[PDB]
Amino acid sequence: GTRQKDLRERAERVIPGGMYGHESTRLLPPEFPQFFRRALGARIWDADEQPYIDYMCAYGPNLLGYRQSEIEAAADAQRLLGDTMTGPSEIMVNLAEAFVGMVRHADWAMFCKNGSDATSTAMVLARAHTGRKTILCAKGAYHGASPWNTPHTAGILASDRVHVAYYTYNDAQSLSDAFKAHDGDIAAVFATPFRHEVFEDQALAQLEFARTARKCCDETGALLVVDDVRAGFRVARDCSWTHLGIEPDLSCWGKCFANGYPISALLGSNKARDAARDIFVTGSFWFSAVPMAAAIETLRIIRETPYLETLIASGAALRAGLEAQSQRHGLELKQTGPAQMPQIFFADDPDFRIGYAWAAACLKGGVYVHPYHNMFLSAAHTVDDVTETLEATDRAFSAVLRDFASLQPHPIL
Amino acid sequence: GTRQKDLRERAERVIPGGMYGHESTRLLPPEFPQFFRRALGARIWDADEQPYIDYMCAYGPNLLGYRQSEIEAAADAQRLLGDTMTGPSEIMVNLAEAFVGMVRHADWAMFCKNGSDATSTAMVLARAHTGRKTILCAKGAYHGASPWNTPHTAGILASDRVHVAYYTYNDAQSLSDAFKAHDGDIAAVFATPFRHEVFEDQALAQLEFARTARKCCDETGALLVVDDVRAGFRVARDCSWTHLGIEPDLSCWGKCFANGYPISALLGSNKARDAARDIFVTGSFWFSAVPMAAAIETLRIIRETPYLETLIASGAALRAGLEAQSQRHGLELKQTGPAQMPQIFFADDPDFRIGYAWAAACLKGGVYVHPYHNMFLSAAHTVDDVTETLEATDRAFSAVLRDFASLQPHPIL
Ligand SMILES: *Cc1c(COP(=O)(O)O)cnc(C)c1O
Ligand SMILES: [Mg+2]
Ligand SMILES: [Mg+2]
Repeated sequence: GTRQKDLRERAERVIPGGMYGHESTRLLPPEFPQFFRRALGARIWDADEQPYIDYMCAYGPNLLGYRQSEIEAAADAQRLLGDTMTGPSEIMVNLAEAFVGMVRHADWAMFCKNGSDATSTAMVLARAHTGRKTILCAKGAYHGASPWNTPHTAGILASDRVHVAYYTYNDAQSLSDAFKAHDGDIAAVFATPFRHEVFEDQALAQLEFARTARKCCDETGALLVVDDVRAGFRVARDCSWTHLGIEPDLSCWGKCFANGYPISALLGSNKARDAARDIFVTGSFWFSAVPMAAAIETLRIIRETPYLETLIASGAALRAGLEAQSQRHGLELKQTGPAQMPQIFFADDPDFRIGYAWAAACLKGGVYVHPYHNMFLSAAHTVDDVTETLEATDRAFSAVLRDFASLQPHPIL
Repeated sequence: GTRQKDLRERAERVIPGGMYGHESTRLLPPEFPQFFRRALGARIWDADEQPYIDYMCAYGPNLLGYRQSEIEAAADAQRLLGDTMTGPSEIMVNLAEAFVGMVRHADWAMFCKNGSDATSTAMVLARAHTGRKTILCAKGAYHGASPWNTPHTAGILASDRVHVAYYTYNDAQSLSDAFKAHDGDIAAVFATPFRHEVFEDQALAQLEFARTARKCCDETGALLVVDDVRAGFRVARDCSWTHLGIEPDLSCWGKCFANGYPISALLGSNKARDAARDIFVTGSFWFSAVPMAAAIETLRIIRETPYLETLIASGAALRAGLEAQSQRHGLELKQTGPAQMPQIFFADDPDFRIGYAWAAACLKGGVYVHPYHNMFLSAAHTVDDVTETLEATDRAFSAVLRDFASLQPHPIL
């Protein structure tokens, strides 16, 4: 990787550590490229023009395929009109109508940039609404990288999160107890719609857990907040708890509802409308029309096409394939969570040395898979993509067995 | 008009209060349109296709003109390659090199979405760097709408800002005293490069204030942070304190350095590089290429063209024109701050009833000016635009004189 190497030398001079945040390759095998040149459909190309079938989907945003022609057409049409203007475009009204119409629990929407903006807004809203302090979150749940919730706490004060308290995800007793430990002071419960965290097996939400969240919120006046930034529109065409029959008061959305254009949302029921008006949240870029035009067209496609069934079928095929290959090579997998947003670990691999080696070996076959973070399917992944993926993964299992003696854990990890 | 009324009716249903944040027309005279259709150069068109010469410049981002063709071509070129991908584009390196090369105090850059992202990152970085808690800000200075700094505190806890302390802007003794009041506990000083706040006259930064900030930071090891999100690239082609001979440790940038594309930055010296690596900040959209391509082209135009001299000359002409005009009509204006980012109030107008009537009367003449928030000039405003503007302001001054006895203050204000 001549170009990659040049880019990494230069990057370290002018970017702290060469790169930062969730897309940094600091904790990945060294074979993983940091910098890319182009993307299309379900593929990315690194700086040295090596293609990869992309199972990160840009860490969520690529729902329908990179440079999907209908969304790029809608964005083009709005770009001729205006983007970041002295006021929002009229199409802000159309977007809020569309999004509110699709989400059964919601009567209103607010638009922002980052998913962290929507979760932070939900936190402040809930405190305004209830006049209480305590925000309940699941231990280890990722809701953004603000001082109140960032998972690494360099430069974070105890005071930044003194009124955040924790429960065990999928543990109805734990959540009940959390309500009583801060009796009378719960502003909100935040829940992701399933367990989707790094270095950990995924798990679907348990019905009893979700019901208890809704019932405790009901009995106390606390707001139920579903954080759908990650799973939104890959579980359902509505809030990801729709199939449990549990409606939140607020839901947070982002990543993929404009297929890569930067826009996030807070959706809320009429119960929370007054508090939403009382709080002050804004940003320079929150009223920009082009991301809103992309979102309108993405949401239309979500409503009008079998995008969801398509990307689930691709996910299921990959999962079945990997199960068969794992048995054949005698290397047991743990494929957890929904097949369309899979976590694919090795059984009995506590320092991840097997998973790391397998993921790196998949790069050589032109497949990008991730050894510690959940993956994603797009509606642009084809049957041929899955077939070619499985040829790469087959070779990767062989390469891991061939080298098995010499496998090492990642130093930094 | 008719379209505007329909949109406001529809907006109220699906958006809390029908709109929110800085771009809400809540506190403006009712003639101000909320929703727009298009923008080009120095003009915006509301939903009823009425054009205005725009002196808000989208509340800062429109530095070079809406849909500036060279920036749009650079954005097009990148859009054919890739935008939001599994990793950043190689052009992130080019951007960082360019921005670092232009900013004398800076050795590295980090990119995010919101200006609030950059200011929050600088806060967390300073705490990590120093191991101290206290952040010093000027009373009433706007640094974003995060829980630690948001100007309206519905849903905000005392604990959200218990380690933020305040000084009086442009009062060196006040700042020096705030250092001593938290002796050995100052992580950072934040300062905007001039006073630019709503409902208040603007004021340029005093040299002795800026030197005291630098010297107290030098003596204590606190980081000096200049918040250049609003003023950046309308004062200078570097950090807005360049002409005072004062270099900060960190500077925050946003709004206009990609001419409307959503991107913000934190620029830092090597002193702060280790802390920058230690903290965890990220966002789904922070590594998107197309705003970075727009930023590279905007920065080139900033370096290679007389854009700054152009918008300063336009601002200077408008200011001299309005001074002469107001005097002829027997009304005194208070035109404060740089001519290129002016606050234009009336003398002896404590409840803004005069300023509000005047601003409203300007709208009728195809001029968008703001009675409580600073305005902005773009390099796309021409001498003829200013000439046409002064014809409309003439009729506005006459309308104010005519209706003078019947002026009433804004209800909600
Ligand atoms: C607008 C502004 C910010 C915040 O930027 P957003 O993009 O709105 O989050 C920060 N500092 C100053 C001086 C500003 O004017
Ligand atoms: Mg609804
Ligand atoms: Mg420099």
